[PDB]
Amino acid sequence: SSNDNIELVDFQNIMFYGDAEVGDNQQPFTFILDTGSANLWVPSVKCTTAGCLTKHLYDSSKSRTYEKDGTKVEMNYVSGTVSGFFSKDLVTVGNLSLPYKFIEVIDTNGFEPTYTASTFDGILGLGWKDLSIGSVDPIVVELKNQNKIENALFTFYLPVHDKHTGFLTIGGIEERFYEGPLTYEKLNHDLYWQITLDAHVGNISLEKANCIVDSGTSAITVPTDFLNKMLQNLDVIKVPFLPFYVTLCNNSKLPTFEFTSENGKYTLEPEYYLQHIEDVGPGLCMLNIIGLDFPVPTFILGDPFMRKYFTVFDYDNHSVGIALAKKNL
Ligand SMILES: CCCN(CCC)C(=O)c1cc(C(=O)N[C@@H](Cc2ccccc2)[C@@H](O)CNC(C)(C)c2ccccn2)cc(N2C=CC=CC2)c1
Repeated sequence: SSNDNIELVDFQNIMFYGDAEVGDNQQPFTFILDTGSANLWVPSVKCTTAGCLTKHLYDSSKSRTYEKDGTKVEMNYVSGTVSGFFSKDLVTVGNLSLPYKFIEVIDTNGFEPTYTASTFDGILGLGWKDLSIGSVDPIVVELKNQNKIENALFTFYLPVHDKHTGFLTIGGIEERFYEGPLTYEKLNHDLYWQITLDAHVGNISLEKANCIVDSGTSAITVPTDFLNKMLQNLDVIKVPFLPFYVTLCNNSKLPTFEFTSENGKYTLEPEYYLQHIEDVGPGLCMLNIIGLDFPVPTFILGDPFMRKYFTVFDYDNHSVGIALAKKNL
């Protein structure tokens, strides 16, 4: 009970959400807790789109601590786009709270149909300041600045479907979340939570690769040439003209990711990047791996990675701690 804990609810083993409150009356909202962006936004009661009809809305008039901003802002994600205006109000996360600058959202049409199809209301950013729109100091950083917490760090312990729940911890590291050694890796930039690791998949090896730890992505992305090289010759089959590959679950040819550094070694087994589809045959599965090319060769470590590894995000020390997550409690 020493640190701040936000319980994470698993969504069908593919996603996970975390709740937080806005306004001095604690208006509840379901958030995607995202280490891949650095902005917080909620749908407003002034929302004019159909999606907002199925979500929890933010009423500025009901909040004594609401401060009008009104600055128009248009958030562009990879998945879609939401638009609205800036507003300042009391943001409550767990047992902590602070006056914060967020985005009241009026238009969610650019975020459809993903928005309506999903159960979350908004997105909460957990990245660095330079990643944020409107130059907003990260919420944990500001929490340390206001001496609400001792250390400006937050840890992710992801849930497992029909097993145990998850936790986002602010203020410190809890021993119960991991077993084995906790190995830190320095950030190569104060932007994303990105670290440098050597990637190894069977014969394929890409050294000094840029790895981004992204909780807002439910897949592992890899350079396209890397993926192409690593898929042959596994008995995997490509969905017709869809960018997804499928195979039998008992496929022994399936390799293991090995991200190695001078500090530590982290691996990802087939059981972590395989999703289950049809129960026909002996288990049909989909590879949760996406080919993605950036100017700098980049691996994106999404939900699959973090579901294996308890992760620590340290603003003060500018680094990412990785430990094997404790199997049960
Ligand atoms: C509708 C969500 C889809 N979904 C679940 C499917 C049911 C995902 O797992 C998912 C979420 C996102 C996403 O927008 N992530 C952003 C945050 C976010 C999350 C959900 C919805 C909307 C926004 C950002 O945090 C992305 N993070 C960065 C910027 C690092 C990024 C950039 C490019 C590609 C992947 N990730 C991106 C992806 N992609 C994966 C491979 C190639 C392109 C995009 C997948």
